[PDB]
Amino acid sequence: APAPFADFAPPVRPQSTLRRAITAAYRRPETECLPPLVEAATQSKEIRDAAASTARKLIEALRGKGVEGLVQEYSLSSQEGVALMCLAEALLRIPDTATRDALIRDKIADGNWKSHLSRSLFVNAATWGLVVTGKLTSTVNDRSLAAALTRLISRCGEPVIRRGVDMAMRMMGEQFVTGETIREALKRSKELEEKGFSYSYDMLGEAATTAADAERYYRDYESAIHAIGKASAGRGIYEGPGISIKLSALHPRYSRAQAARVMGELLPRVKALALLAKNYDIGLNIDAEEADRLELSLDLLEVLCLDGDLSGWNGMGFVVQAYGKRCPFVLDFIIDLARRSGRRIMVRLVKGAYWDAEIKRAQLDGLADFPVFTRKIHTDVSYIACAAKLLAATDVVFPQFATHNAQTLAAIYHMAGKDFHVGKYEFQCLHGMGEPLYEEVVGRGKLDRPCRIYAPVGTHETLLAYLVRRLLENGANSSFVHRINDPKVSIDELIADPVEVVRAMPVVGAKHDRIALPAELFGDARTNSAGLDLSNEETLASLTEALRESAAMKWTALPQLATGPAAGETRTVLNPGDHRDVVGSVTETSEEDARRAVRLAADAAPDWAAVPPSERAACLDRAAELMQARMPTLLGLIIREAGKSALNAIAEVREAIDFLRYYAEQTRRTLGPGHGPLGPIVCISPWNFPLAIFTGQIAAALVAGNPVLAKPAEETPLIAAEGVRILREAGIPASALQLLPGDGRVGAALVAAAETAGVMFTGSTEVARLIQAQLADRLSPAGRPIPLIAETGGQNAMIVDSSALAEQVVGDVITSAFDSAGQRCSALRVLCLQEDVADRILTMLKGALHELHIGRTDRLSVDVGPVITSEAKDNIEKHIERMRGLGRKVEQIGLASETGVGTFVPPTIIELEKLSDLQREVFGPVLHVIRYRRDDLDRLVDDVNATGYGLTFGLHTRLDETIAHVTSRIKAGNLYINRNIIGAVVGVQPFGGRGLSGTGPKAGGPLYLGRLVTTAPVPPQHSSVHTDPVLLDFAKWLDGKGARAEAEAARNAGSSSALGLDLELPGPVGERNLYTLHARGRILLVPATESGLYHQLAAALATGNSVAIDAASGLQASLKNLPQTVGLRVSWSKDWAADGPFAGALVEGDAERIRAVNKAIAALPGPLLLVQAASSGEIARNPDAYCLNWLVEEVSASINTAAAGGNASLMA
Amino acid sequence: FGGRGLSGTGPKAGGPLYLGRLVTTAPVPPQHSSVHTDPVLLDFAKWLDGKGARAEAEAARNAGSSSALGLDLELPGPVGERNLYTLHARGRILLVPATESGLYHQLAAALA
Amino acid sequence: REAIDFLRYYAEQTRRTLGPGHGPLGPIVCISPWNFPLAIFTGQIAAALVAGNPVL
Ligand SMILES: *[C]/[C]=[C]/N1=C2[C]=C([C])C([C])=[C]C2=N([C][C]([O])[C]([O])[C]([O])[C]OP([O])(=O)OP([O])(=O)O[C][C]2O[C](N3[C]=NC4=C3N=[C]N=C4[N])[C]([O])[C]2[O])C2=C1C(=O)[N]C(=O)[N]2
Ligand SMILES: NC(=O)c1ccc[n+]([C@@H]2O[C@H](COP(=O)([O-])OP(=O)(O)OC[C@H]3O[C@@H](n4cnc5c(N)ncnc54)[C@H](O)[C@@H]3O)[C@@H](O)[C@H]2O)c1
Ligand SMILES: [Mg+2]
Repeated sequence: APAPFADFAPPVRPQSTLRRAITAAYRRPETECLPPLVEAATQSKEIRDAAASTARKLIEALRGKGVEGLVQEYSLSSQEGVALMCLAEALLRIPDTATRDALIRDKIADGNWKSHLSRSLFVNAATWGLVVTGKLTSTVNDRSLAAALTRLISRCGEPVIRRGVDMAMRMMGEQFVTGETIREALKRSKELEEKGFSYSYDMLGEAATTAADAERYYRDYESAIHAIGKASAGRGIYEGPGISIKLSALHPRYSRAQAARVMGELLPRVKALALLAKNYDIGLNIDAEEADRLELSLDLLEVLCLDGDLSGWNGMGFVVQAYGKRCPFVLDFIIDLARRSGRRIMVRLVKGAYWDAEIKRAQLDGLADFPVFTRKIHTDVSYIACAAKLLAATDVVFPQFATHNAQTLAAIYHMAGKDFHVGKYEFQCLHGMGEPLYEEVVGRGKLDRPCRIYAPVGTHETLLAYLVRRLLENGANSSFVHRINDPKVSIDELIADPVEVVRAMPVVGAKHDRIALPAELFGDARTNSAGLDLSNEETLASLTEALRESAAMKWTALPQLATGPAAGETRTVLNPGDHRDVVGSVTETSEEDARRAVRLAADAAPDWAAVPPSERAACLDRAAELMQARMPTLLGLIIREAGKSALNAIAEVREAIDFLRYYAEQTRRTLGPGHGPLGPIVCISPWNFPLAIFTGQIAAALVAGNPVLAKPAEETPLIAAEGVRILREAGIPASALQLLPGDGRVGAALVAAAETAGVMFTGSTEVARLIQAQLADRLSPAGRPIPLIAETGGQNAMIVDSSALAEQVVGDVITSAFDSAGQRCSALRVLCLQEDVADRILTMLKGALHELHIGRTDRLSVDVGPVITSEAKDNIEKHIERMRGLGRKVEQIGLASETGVGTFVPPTIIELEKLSDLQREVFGPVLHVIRYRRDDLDRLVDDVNATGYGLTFGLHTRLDETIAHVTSRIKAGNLYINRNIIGAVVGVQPFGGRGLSGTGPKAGGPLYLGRLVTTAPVPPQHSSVHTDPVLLDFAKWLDGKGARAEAEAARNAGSSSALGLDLELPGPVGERNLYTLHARGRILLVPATESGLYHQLAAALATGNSVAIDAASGLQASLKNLPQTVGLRVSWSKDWAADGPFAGALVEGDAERIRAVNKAIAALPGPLLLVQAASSGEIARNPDAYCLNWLVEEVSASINTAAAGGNASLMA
Repeated sequence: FGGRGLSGTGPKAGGPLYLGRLVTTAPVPPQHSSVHTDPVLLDFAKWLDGKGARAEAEAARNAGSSSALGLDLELPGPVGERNLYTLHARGRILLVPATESGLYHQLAAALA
Repeated sequence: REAIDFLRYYAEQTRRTLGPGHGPLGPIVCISPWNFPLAIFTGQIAAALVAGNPVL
């Protein structure tokens, strides 16, 4: 039996002093990074003057010397230019030239281009938009482009099509790539090699998602090395061409979490390529990628440079990124490695290509700081400082200064001085971008310094995959290439010395003013929770010890009544991934003590309600600080008790911290003396988010002034008991928060107890239906229904069309379906693939499936942990075998023998024929796949809605028409565009669904606290200037019937309604997070009086709903001669169960009438209904008798606006 | 400029639909598109699909896409003013069909 | 000013749209009110003309 966390994340090798100094700088404050870089980058006034003159001379040459001319000749708008290039791209996909010209002449030019050209013409329009406009739009307005294409063809005919085709052919065959194949690229390299340039070839491709794709990239590199080495023909590593590789192309799990696989499987592949480069004596450069791959790549560089089989060859090269805070320390490590190995490492200094992505990633992960600078000028100073370090070590490394910035170039040219020989150092540039600049550098007639051109190689399909990066770079106002073209910027501004500009700043190295540190994402509202960097060796080493120590603690959970801990039946709590690992002990609550706890809560309710809301919120904030400080220990418990990986557990604790701080702030924004608490609230929580949802419900209830009976899931009582301990330490009195461990009997006994004033339930729909039935008997002392928040299961779909990027889709599907072994309510259950791309994506998906590591979760390398119990395993497996028995194709990962000691289900893909093949939620790692024809998209959305669930939903598309269509027709609470559908963030994606998925209001949203008090407050930002027009028609109808008071109340409801609220919530860069209020659907009205009916109808119509009115009320004659607009919204129901599903209900009557109706409503099939009831007298006295908060439906939508490959907003 | 009802047939003078009325085949005006698809059009297309009216369902989907209903633009003009231009439904269209297929095509155009 | 703007606007809209498949109707009769005696007069005529129609 392995000791817990004994092998959590051991580093590849012991960290040397030089390696440790790299790690120490990972997220160093920007003000601390800059001063040493300023000093190292300082040059004499003579040199600065000479560099400025050289820079000015280069820039004057640049300014003194395609698509734009085409746009001009045919008077094209921007959209027409983009549409034309998309058409040209499509026509070039026709291989035969004569066939293409015939299609152009006879079919395209003469009329309908649409009739002749499963994939939108405009799939790559974001790229062409960058080419035409210099601006990035993350999605494509495909209806605008279609109109523009029709317009331009009808106006200009075949000549403009011919010119667009020839332009696209030149750009895609000669400008974006040096050649389509390595042979073609080598042929086209001779011209500039004869002038003194050299080449490094980049076999374009995506990062590997599968073993097969990594093997394909390997054979592509190997074949390119042969062609390059044959062409090099003994010219050597400086004069002759070389190759550049990206490590992520060569292994599908290139990450620190999979370090052992990287060293075991990726390293030999790089070695084999390096051995071939050695035999031909060409350069082989390792390109630099995301910041969390930097230090991992150093372990590969170390082993390769120490491997005697590669000795005698100085061609191994390595990129370092000057925008990274570790860059000078990385260079110290590399220079020392070069000395130790005796290999003259070729070091390519770049500024860095992932800037926007690094900012977004650090914010999402809640880390202390960025791993890159945030002011562009800091990167420039870093680059020059690092060049000074490299130029002092040319005996042991070969510096390669990759830049298109003439000021950067000039500064280094003069820094390097007058002594030069080929092999001392070189410059580098990108094909088709740097030739103008370096034609003023290479050659005895210029500066007589060599330049190596980085040459992309690949077909048109491969090039379009990630061309947005370079184009977005050259279009950013900070980019030299953009500024060199901007007439509004002078040469003086372009030759400004960044070293002296930074030195003279009032605070040297201050963070960019307009970029939020992750902790400050929400500004003054609240402090963001902090995460942990699992790529940081210091963090991993510290976490290893804290996690081990957490496994040595004697975790217990006891019935913590107001009077003290109670005795009960005690049993062990076992690790679901290894039942030999005893995590702790739980004493469960007798039904007698559960009922006693409710009585003690009722007795203590006045004392807790009298704690002012601000001080209740202070308790929540103190609990958040405690959980943040205790996160490492909490991680260890969650990992072992609940089957979570370290990443899952960090997200779990962060979410609890965010709940505490969000509900505290929402309290400070809203709660006053008139928002009286309900009374004792029973909080019943699921096993699968055993700290986050547990904490969220309890915190909300407590901060609203209610004492809480906390009933955690029987599977996960320990982390629950620890959360209660933290809340009590933070100042929640024992009488206000009682913990009652146990199974559903304890939950049921709490729900049924006389003094229970409200219930907050998260769990299965079936259990919620049992609680709904138990509460249907019950009324408050005021004679009103006991409020129930019931947040339940999902049957969550993702729709993928042929414009989506397969690698992006597969990553988001793998994460959404199999993270936490599918044991998220948000998990992806049904993937819907457009038929034209289904086979390719499915093959990639199955390949990615088999790269997952399943096992006990106290190892960083484990991706997918166990299912929670043997019963859950049996239920999931029964479903899989039923599907297999029907002949459906089933793909499963093989499980390791070690899983036998726990309860594991392998990640599984099941190919279905129809969405109706699924019956109920299968809460496990089981992804179902269905295919659809594009014309059937609307019917597919119907099919998704038809399950009756409505929790999470994903859409992958680049096409605005498809976004608008799908998002307007889908009925789900949490929408996600071009991203995964999991990990909703508190106050950013307020979380919760509709139908069988929930009553609402959403947890982590602004309507939540208002449900836990007798009179709901007005939430922040909660209003709408829009008035429902059917409500307005009804108010006029009422005035025509003489019902003057009801017409006034109807108009007031129309104004009070927040239907149409449409907000963007603050969050991370690279994402737009939207929150909107919609109609719920059809509301069941059960009136008793005419005026009651009018008030009910006004409330329902003002919030956008239709209604079904109880025909047994006998009030038909009160609604004669309705306007057709109102009649369209009104039906009469004799059999309520036949006319559903409803989305809520309004009831009028005395207490016993309300009780009877509530029993009838609870018996309706399908979704739990949020019921509001009032007496006739209450309707007359209280305009808010029916609260409009609960008659609208919240919808959250999260759009990944970086999905096109970059962040347009941050480029400015 | 131009109105509806007793005030005009349209298209508006000084607007982008105007010239297209004065030729036998109207062009696609500048900026004339919409990403929104009428939901009743979508339901009509599915109904046509179920009946096997394949040409008509295709015509309906094409009308749904090329319709500029929902266009909502800000036009360039002076500072201190916002000048908006939007395309709404006309209202109720009189349909005078002769054949079943003609009626389906008329319905597609009107619903879209 | 309005007459000038009609002229230049329909000129530009023509440059943005009209090609060989956008055939003219033929003779167009332009009947105008007294109250905008140059602006609407010019606008209707200019549009019909630039669309390729002779005007009465
Ligand atoms: C595959 C890969 C590749 N590589 C390379 C190579 C070569 C030869 C070259 C030339 C390049 C490359 N890359 C890219 C780089 O990095 C960059 O990006 C470019 O180059 C640009 O730079 P330049 O020319 O220098 O320009 P400028 O303009 O001067 O600059 C720009 C830059 O900056 C920065 N930023 C911006 N913004 C900002 C910044 N920072 C801070 N803050 C702020 N706000 C950035 O960086 C930009 O970019 C590459 C490579 C590799 O390998 N890796 C990488 O990463 N990259
Ligand atoms: N909508 C959401 O936000 C959300 C979030 C997480 C999980 N869920 C759902 O939760 C389910 C998985 O969690 P689970 O397995 O712990 O759910 P569950 O329904 O099996 O149990 C949830 C809680 O109800 C209690 N319970 C069982 N019977 C009860 C009864 N008769 N009366 C009162 N309480 C009773 C349990 O002890 C537990 O504390 C999934 O269906 C998942 O989709 C929903
Ligand atoms: Mg259960």
